[PDB]
Amino acid sequence: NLQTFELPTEVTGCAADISLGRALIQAWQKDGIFQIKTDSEQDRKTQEAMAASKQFCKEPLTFKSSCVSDLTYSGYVAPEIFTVCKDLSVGDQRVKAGWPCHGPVPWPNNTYQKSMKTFMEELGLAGERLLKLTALGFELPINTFTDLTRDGWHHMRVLRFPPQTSTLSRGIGAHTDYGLLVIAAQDDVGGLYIRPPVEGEKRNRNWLPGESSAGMFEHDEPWTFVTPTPGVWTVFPGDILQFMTGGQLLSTPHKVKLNTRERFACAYFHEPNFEASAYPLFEPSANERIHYGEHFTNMF
Ligand code: NI
Repeated sequence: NLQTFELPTEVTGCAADISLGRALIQAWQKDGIFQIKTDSEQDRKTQEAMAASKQFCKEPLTFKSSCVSDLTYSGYVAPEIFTVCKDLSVGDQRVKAGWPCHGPVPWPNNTYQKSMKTFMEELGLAGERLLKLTALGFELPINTFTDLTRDGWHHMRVLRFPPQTSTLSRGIGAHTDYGLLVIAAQDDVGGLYIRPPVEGEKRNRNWLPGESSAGMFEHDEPWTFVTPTPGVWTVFPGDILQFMTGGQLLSTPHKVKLNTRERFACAYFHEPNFEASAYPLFEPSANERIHYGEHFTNMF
């Protein structure tokens, strides 16, 4: 199986947290992913969001397509995805000033708004502790990553996957997410596969042109099946972790396969500020940076 840890309530940076930080990096560098055990109030929010996600998907398509905005990438698309970005009314200057991807979220209904908003503030805390723990394992100052994520561009991909309807069973091709770290959630259906770090396997750097990671290693072994187990969130690093860590963490490649049954899932992104420039940690004299504002607009 894959390891299962329980984060503290607050990461103060003590001997126990730093040990957990080492336990995290190790699990990432061996298995490419691990699980964090949710409590009762974390599993309640996770299921209530999946609940609001399940009712929305069975609504008529003619309604779902209305949940779109020409100001944000938020809203519905046809798997059928509902992305939730930072919710900024047209009263917010960033939306007025015409900042790209800034604007309100076309929620289907307010009970979908509340259930998804409360889920996503909890994932933001688990991500902040994970970002504090990662720095402690690399012997970095505990606030190294969390300094970038103040009012960070956290967003989500509320996912539903159809059952296998043709003789093709592809739901999503091999890819690596483009953020700092991803926090996935999932029901009992199952269908998520990830690729661990393979020794000596060249990994393209997806934040650079001409070095895309998409579709790569898709048909080549191995691909760890991420089992549906009760009350856990799986955590794996994104492209911006790999860039900052200088490859000492690999952006976990993942792909989805369609099951016999309907599959609902989640995909939270704990990201830097939209005005934040990620930097390589172990090469200070290197002038390469990723500005998440243009990065997010580009990958979408
Ligand atoms: Ni992904």
